[PDB]
Amino acid sequence: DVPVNLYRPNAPFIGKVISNEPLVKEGGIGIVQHIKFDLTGGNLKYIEGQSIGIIPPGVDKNGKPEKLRLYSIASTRHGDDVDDKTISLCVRQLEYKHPESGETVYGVCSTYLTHIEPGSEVKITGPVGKEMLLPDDPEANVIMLATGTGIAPMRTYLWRMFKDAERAANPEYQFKGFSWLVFGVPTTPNILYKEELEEIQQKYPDNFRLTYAISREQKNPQGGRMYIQDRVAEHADQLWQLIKNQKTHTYICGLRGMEEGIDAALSAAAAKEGVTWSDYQKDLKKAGRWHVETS
Ligand SMILES: Cc1cc2nc3c(=O)[nH]c(=O)nc-3n(C[C@H](O)[C@H](O)[C@H](O)COP(=O)(O)OP(=O)(O)OC[C@H]3O[C@@H](n4cnc5c(N)ncnc54)[C@H](O)[C@@H]3O)c2cc1C
Repeated sequence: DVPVNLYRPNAPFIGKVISNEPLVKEGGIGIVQHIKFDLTGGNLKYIEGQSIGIIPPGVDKNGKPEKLRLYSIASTRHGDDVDDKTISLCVRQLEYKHPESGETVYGVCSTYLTHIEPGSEVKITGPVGKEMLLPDDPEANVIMLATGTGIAPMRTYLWRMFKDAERAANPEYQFKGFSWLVFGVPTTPNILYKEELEEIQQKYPDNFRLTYAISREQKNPQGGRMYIQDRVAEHADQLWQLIKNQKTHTYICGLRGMEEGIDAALSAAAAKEGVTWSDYQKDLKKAGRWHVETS
């Protein structure tokens, strides 16, 4: 019943950009844009936790057409306007100074996307992925560990769980469990979707907990900059206690090099009860309750 590959690279769906808005506020590091595309005219359907491909125009340095780049869907299946007519992405402009000598490098697809104008036609493929799907059980617990744009799939979950319009549109899913997002970014201006995330926590204090790891504004107990692995270590016992529930699911996105720190913290917590985390975790993965998507 899960939609998959309704459109492929050889015959992509040609969508139209509706809006391209900045998510990084003044004083933040980098550029991250929220881009919404019109899906009318096609049959692209999708669910929370999936991704779509974007095929940028142009050729690479070898003269070959550019290939698709995958992006985690940032909107629920109904789209940001809950009209089942759009899809949104959370795109960071990739930019890095080339080693040994000044000159900055700009990622092809991400720069194309972050600077795209409303009305422009875009080649879209997908949806893709069955690794980050949300359980249908409204009483499940959901732990979300994310950094930067890794917030994308989490937004799809949280919006479906807590937006008034979503709850009205999803009679079959009235979330009543507990969800906890631990979000790591460099600055407060970099907290993507800050206002809406905090709105949700204020409205659902018993169903949603929000924890930040802001590196340029906070220090861990050792004096270093605060990162997501530090927050997990800080709340290791609480997280492990939740993970023990047969209905708890954990989602990780964007922790390229944080996963090891995460496991170290949970391992120490589980060890107190004579449990080897690495083994317990392997079983969670097999059971489909430990979801990971890092790149
Ligand atoms: C499943 C999945 C989901 C994703 N979701 C998102 C998302 O939601 N938001 C998002 O912004 N991106 C996401 N990405 C990443 C995205 O697919 C692209 O890889 C990213 O946007 C950069 O592509 P680009 O075309 O702009 O850069 P490209 O032109 O393809 O260049 C990228 C290349 O530059 C090089 N490079 C990058 N950084 C450095 C560095 N610091 N030092 C030296 N070389 C470097 C590497 O060789 C890398 O392959 C996701 C990826 C996957 C696989």
